Amino acid sequence: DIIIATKNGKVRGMQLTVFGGTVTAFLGIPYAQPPLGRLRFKKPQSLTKWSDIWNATKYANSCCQNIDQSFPGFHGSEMWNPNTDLSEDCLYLNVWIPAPKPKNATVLIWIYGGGFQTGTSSLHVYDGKFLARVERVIVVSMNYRVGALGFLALPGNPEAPGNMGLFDQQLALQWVQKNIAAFGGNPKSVTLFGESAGAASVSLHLLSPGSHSLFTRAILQSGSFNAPWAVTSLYEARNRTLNLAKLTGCSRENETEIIKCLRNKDPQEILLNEAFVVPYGTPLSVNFGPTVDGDFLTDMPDILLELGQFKKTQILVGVNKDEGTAFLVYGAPGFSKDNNSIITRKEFQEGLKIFFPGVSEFGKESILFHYTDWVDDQRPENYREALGDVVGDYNFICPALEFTKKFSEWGNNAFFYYFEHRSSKLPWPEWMGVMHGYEIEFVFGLPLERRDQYTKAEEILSRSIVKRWANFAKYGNPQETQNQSTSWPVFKSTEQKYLTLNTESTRIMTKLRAQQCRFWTSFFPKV
Ligand SMILES: *[C@@H]1O[C@H](CO[C@@]2(C)OC[C@@H](O)[C@H](O)[C@@H]2O)[C@@H](O[C@@H]2O[C@H](CO)[C@@H](O)[C@H](O)[C@H]2NC(C)=O)[C@H](O)[C@H]1NC(C)=O
Ligand SMILES: CCCCN[C@@H](Cc1c[nH]c2ccccc12)C(=O)NCC[C@H]1CCCN(Cc2ccccc2)CC1
Ligand SMILES: *[C@@H]1O[C@H](CO)[C@@H](O[C@@H]2O[C@H](CO)[C@@H](O)[C@H](O)[C@H]2NC(C)=O)[C@H](O)[C@H]1NC(C)=O
Ligand SMILES: *[C@@H]1O[C@H](CO[C@@H]2O[C@@H](C)[C@@H](O)[C@@H](O)[C@@H]2O)[C@@H](O)[C@H](O)[C@H]1NC(C)=O
Ligand SMILES: *[C@@H]1O[C@H](CO[C@@H]2O[C@@H](C)[C@@H](O)[C@@H](O)[C@@H]2O)[C@@H](O)[C@H](O)[C@H]1NC(C)=O
Ligand SMILES: *[C@@H]1O[C@H](CO)[C@@H](O)[C@H](O)[C@H]1NC(C)=O
Ligand SMILES: *[C@@H]1O[C@H](CO)[C@@H](O)[C@H](O)[C@H]1NC(C)=O
Ligand SMILES: [Cl-]
Repeated sequence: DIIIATKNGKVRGMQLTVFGGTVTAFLGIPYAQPPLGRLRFKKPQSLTKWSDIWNATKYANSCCQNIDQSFPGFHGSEMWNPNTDLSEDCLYLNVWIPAPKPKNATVLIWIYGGGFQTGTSSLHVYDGKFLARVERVIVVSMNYRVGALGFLALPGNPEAPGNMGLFDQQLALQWVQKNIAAFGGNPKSVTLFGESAGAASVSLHLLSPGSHSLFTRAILQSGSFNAPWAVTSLYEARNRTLNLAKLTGCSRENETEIIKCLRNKDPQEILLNEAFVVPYGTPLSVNFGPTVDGDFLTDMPDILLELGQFKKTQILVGVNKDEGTAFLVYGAPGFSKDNNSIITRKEFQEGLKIFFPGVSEFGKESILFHYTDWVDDQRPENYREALGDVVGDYNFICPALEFTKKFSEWGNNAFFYYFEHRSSKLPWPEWMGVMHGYEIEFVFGLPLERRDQYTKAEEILSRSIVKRWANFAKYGNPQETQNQSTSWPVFKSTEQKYLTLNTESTRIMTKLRAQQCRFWTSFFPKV
């Protein structure tokens, strides 16, 4: 009933009833020629004009990916698996615009995480219709190729240059540039936001010169490119794809002939060998991920960060209180989502070997040293809580803090939050705490659905969070001005102030996990 004319053709949307109002969803618009046939592994190719009206009325195909199978029938895990047909034909995106059509609204662009191996924009917790409704921003999300099909790399070779998933992202950003005006959006006020691997994607779009002109601002949720899992080395990248070449019988001398050999293999056989390529995998392993390809990424990101080579603008950055616990039940011994996983000193030690496999015996002892100095002896949760902190502090909280320090050191406004509210609809047990990934729903305004059994404190917090994100998007400043909400101070290198987000106190604190992270960011990286 509502048709928006785009630069490639007409598209018919769909009308949703949201909170006594209306949002217009355009679900499943393609933003690239499908990366099939000879196009597999190659950069996303431009999409040529269509003559008809494309029907963007259902989510499109999710890109190929392995599914999480460790808890069949358990919502806490299955809520993250694709809710849409897998297919190599998956370069599509979604647009939620407020009804009535705005004049030119801030656009929020969501980039999902999932280790760069999994994920889809279709997910229930990435629904932008609440944001379009409640704050009159336009929400855009895109599907981008993951795992090997998105990030397999023989650096140099254009048949598989690496970073194709990032280029998918970027070409969707280009689409919002050429097209969001027709939807009533302002291409000049575009805020990227994403979570974990999506957050690290957003941070890399700050470094990549071809994205500098495609967005204004950046929100980084539980992830940043300087995290240990974010970049696979050029050594690792090559050893990873050769392992894949052996395991599919495509081992050749000629590099390009390897590639087209892996191009007549089917998505299923490629998907199934991807898991075995990681020499010693961990719950945190990125089988096939971002590389310094020389195209999207011209140098090693930690040097671009260290010497100020990034887009100058405001960042909103933050992490959750128990980032690390989700991964503990994917391999660590003595752990379980179904009991309270009290572990002993020897199970903890065995857990370090599982999360730090190729790390020195003395390196692992150093982790044990800094994290086993209890305030007190007999508290049996000590080892269980410690291994969660170790994995959280090392993988998320401290790369994020370090990213924000170094990024603020170049004069730009930065805001750090510490999300510490555990969802009352949280399917995982309570020892797991304020888990990785479970701020997302608050950011998207789901607790504003009074029908969805969230408590009223939750609805309030999500409303405040949603106002802070929209104000950051619109005005570069994540305050809630109207109600008497705590002012959110900018994060500066000396004082390192951050805002805590929760049901009760919105309090201002300083120097989060400071002692833990002098360890990780300045002693451990040497072992
Ligand atoms: C918490 O649970 C783990 C694992 O197990 C449970 C809940 O899930 C898997 C089932 O097959 C088990 O029967 C059990 O219901 C316990 O860890 C196990 O401990 C055993 C000693 O009793 C060892 O022989 C096993 O190797 C070990 N298995 C794993 C996967 O860790 C753990 O002891 C439980 N802890 C508490 C405090 O209940
Ligand atoms: C040889 C072994 C390969 C392991 N390959 C990883 C890929 C990966 C997924 N995620 C990750 C988050 C950080 C780092 C890496 C990854 C893997 O499969 N690890 C299993 C544990 C995660 C499964 C996904 C579901 N959980 C919730 C969640 C949260 C945020 C975004 C999406 C999903 C997270 C635990
Ligand atoms: C939408 O908002 C933007 C402001 O963000 C307006 O963009 C202006 O575009 C003209 C075009 O020549 C420029 O000269 C102005 O400098 C822009 N404004 C700013 C503040 O930079 C735009 O006019 C608005 N209205 C629309 C698109 O209808
Ligand atoms: C695209 O969609 C067109 C519209 O179908 C109808 O649209 C509105 C008015 C609702 O009543 C909806 O339930 C209907 O399905 C179709 O007529 C057209 O054939 C479609 N074209 C393609 C290529 O899918
Ligand atoms: C890929 O690498 C596997 C492990 O190699 C060992 O560990 C790495 C981290 C380096 O220290 C390296 O020098 C070691 O040899 C090998 O087992 C495997 O054969 C390699 N695969 C290919 C195709 O080369
Ligand atoms: C590999 O085969 C391709 C065939 O397209 C050829 O162009 C290339 O020269 C070969 N590799 C080398 C190193 O010559
Ligand atoms: C501010 O207070 C009003 C009082 O009714 C409340 O409804 C609203 O959700 C609060 N938050 C805002 C406007 O961000
Ligand atoms: Cl929806």
